[PDB]
Parts: sequence; structure tokens; C-alpha cells
Amino acid sequence: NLDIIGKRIEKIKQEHETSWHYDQDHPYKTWAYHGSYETKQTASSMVNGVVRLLTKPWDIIPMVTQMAMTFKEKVDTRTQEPKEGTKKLMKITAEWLWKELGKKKTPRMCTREEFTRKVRSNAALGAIFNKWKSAREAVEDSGFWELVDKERNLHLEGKCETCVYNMMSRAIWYMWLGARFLEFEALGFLNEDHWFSRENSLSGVEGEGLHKLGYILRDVSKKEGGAMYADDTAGWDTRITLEDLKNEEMVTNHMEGEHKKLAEAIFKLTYQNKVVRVQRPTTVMDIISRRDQRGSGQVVTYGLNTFTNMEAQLIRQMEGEGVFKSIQHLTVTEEIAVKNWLVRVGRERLSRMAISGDDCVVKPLDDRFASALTALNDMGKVRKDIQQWEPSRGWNDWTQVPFCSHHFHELIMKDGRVLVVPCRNQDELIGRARISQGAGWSLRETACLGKSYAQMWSLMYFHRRDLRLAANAICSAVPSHWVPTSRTATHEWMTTEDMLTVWNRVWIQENPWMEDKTPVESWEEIPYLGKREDQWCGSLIGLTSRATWAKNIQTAINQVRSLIGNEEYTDYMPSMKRFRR
Ligand SMILES: NS(=O)(=O)c1cnc2cccnn12
Ligand SMILES: NS(=O)(=O)c1cnc2cccnn12
Ligand SMILES: NS(=O)(=O)c1cnc2cccnn12
Ligand SMILES: [Cl-]
Ligand SMILES: [Zn+2]
Ligand SMILES: [Zn+2]
Repeated sequence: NLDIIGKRIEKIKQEHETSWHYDQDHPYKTWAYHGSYETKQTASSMVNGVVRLLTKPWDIIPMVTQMAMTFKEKVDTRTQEPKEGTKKLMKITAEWLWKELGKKKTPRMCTREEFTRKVRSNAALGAIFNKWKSAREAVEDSGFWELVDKERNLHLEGKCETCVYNMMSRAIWYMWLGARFLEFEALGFLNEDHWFSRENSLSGVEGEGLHKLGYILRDVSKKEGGAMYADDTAGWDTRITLEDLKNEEMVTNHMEGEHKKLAEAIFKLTYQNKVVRVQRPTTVMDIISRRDQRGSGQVVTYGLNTFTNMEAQLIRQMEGEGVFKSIQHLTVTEEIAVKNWLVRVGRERLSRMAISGDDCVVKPLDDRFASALTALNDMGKVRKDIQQWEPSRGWNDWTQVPFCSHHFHELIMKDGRVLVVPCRNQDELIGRARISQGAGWSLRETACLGKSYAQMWSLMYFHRRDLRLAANAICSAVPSHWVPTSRTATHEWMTTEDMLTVWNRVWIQENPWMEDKTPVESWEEIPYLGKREDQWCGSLIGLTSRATWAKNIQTAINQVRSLIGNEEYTDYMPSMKRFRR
């Protein structure tokens, strides 16, 4: 208890001994409170004027315009401890899953060179403000790596001093760059070495890309079985138990030497015991503590979410197939039956799933899965927006299944070849592209972020009439040689390569579901959804506002070119039939 966290607490107390006080009216219930101190400050969501000026029809669509405007009483709930039968099911399953994931991989420590290369191209790692300005500065300075060195040797000594979370259905738990390095050093291999790739994990999709997720769902659909289930969990990160953290920690059983010691420390001292500083208006800073729930950096969180979700869904599959009878207790022969199931058909059962962190699609052996709820609820993974004991509603058509905020269309090219393409409501796509994050964006940086969205649209959403037209307009309106940016799925659109060449590489050449490798020699060979399907998915095609926008597009492009000024521009609009004489 306070042996593990006291050092961190004591140290913060001493840096604000002018301010410390055990406030009487603290709202914390399931979090342990410890004390308070004075600060005062927070950033918010800003509009990208380049994208907004080139999407005028959406200026009167509330779903688009309201996205730019703007429960922490879910983080302060409790989760009951699972029954002994559930704990046994999770231990056997976790044990077996780490061995499967380990068969063709070697756990290993990640390098400062790898961490530096991360900072020096802006990954979302989750640092905080006072000694150095940016991450890029602290990395390049020897004094930083000295503070790292101190903390590191405390971790090998089985102690912690500076590894503290700053809180803010989200809740990003930022740490100082230092504690982020130590997390990445110990557990970075899970992401860096693709442990949850589809090849390695069979259920996972890590690194597959939005242009492969539809093909993966269609391959699951080919399995003999029942409906496709895609039940979301209510607040997955808040439902991670101590039993889940212990089963995740068993990855250390496959490690050795310093790496093993460094990993056991991250699990024991920063994951299964945490220290958090939370801002409160009544503006003070509350040091609070907890043992359960997910508080890692967001890349390790993805990997351990995927692991624990794969485990949870194999157990729900076991329940549907009648492998065990009751969560209360597992008989000795039930243990053997569960081991024999895992070892005999476990790999086949993983291949009937697509799992991306807390998000899943399962095509089970049959529809007994739908009412197999006892283990899932008792593991605390309670389904969102359905009564606790109401059977799951499955999907009969893989093209209706939601996964990673999308659905997927089958799209026949004029030449008969078949594309499986990602899609979501077009108001969501346009609303997002109209938003920037943070202060001090130049016009140039704003234009380059617009261009990132435009190239993503050309590559992923080419089949939506409004997005191909808007993407061509943004790329005409931004100087042709300016490089797409973003301050924080493989990102093939982040390039100054010609987008038709990239389309051909992604959808034809490197596409394992495309046998005929004949290139496309124009955008006009690349199809759209049916006009009615485009409208169902949110197209404005058929509206007068949209007709005027399309007809007068060069006037909008010219308005943005006039603001940016005298630069080298390209006209991409004649790549579309209707602007080509
Ligand atoms: N609030 S909790 O879900 O972390 C929880 C469940 N059972 C216990 C027993 C002691 C402390 N906490 N606890
Ligand atoms: N400081 S470090 O994390 O780069 C490091 C130290 N020792 C090793 C061994 C393998 C990889 N990295 N590594
Ligand atoms: N992880 S849990 O919610 O199942 C749980 C059960 N019993 C305790 C005691 C302290 C913290 N968490 N906890
Ligand atoms: Cl359906
Ligand atoms: Zn630490
Ligand atoms: Zn659609």
C-alpha cells in the first residue's frame, strides 16, 4: 500500500508544503484522497479555416457545425471482484494466450534511439510542461537522461518516486516524458514488434490499415457459424480489474535479466498502484490513488486492451459452446476440458474474431454465444446500451457490422474487380476535418493539416462523391509541394507522392485480396458507391446547396489561394469527368 506509493506522495507534499491541506469536502469515493495544493489553468477545439472555406454547404448542417463547439463520475465507480471460477478461466486463458503470442516473437527492451525517433516525428506519447520546452529539447539534452537514470535505478531497486499520472468516454492520463520512456523501454516491444498483428495474434488488426479492415471482416464472414456480434463495453478502461492487471503482468514470465526487472516494476509500481493529480474548481490539485482500472500510456493501453479483450471473447465463446457450466467454481475435469479446447481449436476460435483494443467483432460457432453472459458480466465487461441479462443482437450481413467507427461496402469496379472500402456517416468525416487541436497554427500549418485530411479522403473515401470533390478542391487550393502534417492504422496519405500512384500501390499492387494487378491509369476508372447508398451514408448530392458548391468550386479554390498568396498551385479538378471540358 503506502510503502509502494508514499515516496511519490511525500515528494509532491514537499514541493507544495506551503499549500498542502487534507481538504474535508473532497468528492472522491472509490479513489483514495491524500491532499491538495494551489495552481490555476486548463486548450480547446479550433476550426480549420482552409477546410471550412472549401466545404460551404456543411456550414448549415448542425451535425457538422456542433462538432466544433464545447461523466468523470464514471472514473469514480467500483467493479466487484470476480468469482473463483471466472479467475481460473482468465488465468488458464491468459497463460495460453501469452504462449501463443510468444511462439514467433521475443520480448525485448526498446532503445533510446527508438524513443528519440518517436519524439522527432510527433507520436501521441502524452508528456507535460517545468525544465525543458518540448520533448524534442529534453531528448537532445544529457540532464534529462540523468533524471531518467535516477528513476530507472529506483525501479530495479523495486521503488518509484516520479511516475505520477495527470488526469484530464475518454481520460488521457499524461506522465512526464521520463516515466513515458521507462514504460516504452519495458513494454514498447508489444507495439514496436507487432505482437497484435493479424499474422501473429490471429484476432488482432494492429498495423493492418483502414483499407484492410473490410477485407478482414469479409474473411471472418466466410467462416461457418452464427451471426456477427459487435458488443461495445461500457467504459472498458474503468472496468479493468486487479485480476486483469495480474493476467497482463504474466508477459514478464517470458522475459529475463534487466528487461524482466524493468517490466515487473512498471506493472507492480505504476499499473497495479497509481498516483494521479486531478484539477478541481472548488482551482486546487488533488493527489488521489487507486490499484485497479487502466492507467498506462495510450500505445501500451491499446496492446493490453487487445490482449484482455481477446481473452474475454475466447471465454464468452467457451461459455456458448458449453465448455464449462458455472462461473462459481471450475471442477478439475472442467479445467482440463478448457485447456484441451484452447490447445485443440483455440487458434481457429481466435481467427473468428477482429479485435482492436476494447473494440471487437466475433463470429462464434453458433448463436448460443448471444445469451452466454455470465462470465462476461462477472469479468466486469458489462455491454453498453442493453440490459445486463438481455441476449446480444447479432448482425446477419458483414457490410452492416460496425468496427473501429466504420462499416464496409463491397464496390465493383467497371472492369469487374472487387474493392472492400471503409465508410462512415459523411457528417462525421467533414466535421472532424474542420477541427484543429492547439495554439499557434500558422496559415501554412493549417493548410498542411487540411491537405492531410484531403489525401486521406482520396485514398480511403474516394467512393463518396462529396469527399472526392472536396479532396480535389483542398489539394488544388494548397500549394502542390507543401507537405501534409498532423501533430499526433498505417498513414499512406502522409506523402507528397501523386495520390493516383499511392491509390494503385494500396488498392491493387500490395492488396492481397486483388489477384489481377493491372494498374488504374485515371481517377475515372475508380468507382463511387451507388448514388442512393452515398445519400444513405450522408451525401448532399441532389441538394441545390451542393449543386452550386460543385458548379462554382474554382471560385472557392481561388478564395483560399488568394489568402495563402502567390505560391505554385496545381488544378486537380479535371481529374473528375464533370470538370474535364
Ligand atoms: N472499489 S473496488 O472495486 O476497488 C473494490 C472491490 N472490493 C474491494 C475491497 C476493498 C477495496 N476496494 N474494493
Ligand atoms: N537505454 S536503452 O533502453 O537504450 C538500452 C539499454 N540496454 C539495452 C539493451 C537492449 C536495448 N536497449 N537497451
Ligand atoms: N480490481 S477490483 O475492482 O476487482 C478489486 C477487488 N478488490 C479490490 C481491492 C482494491 C482494489 N481493487 N479491487
Ligand atoms: Cl444485419
Ligand atoms: Zn517510477
Ligand atoms: Zn457507408
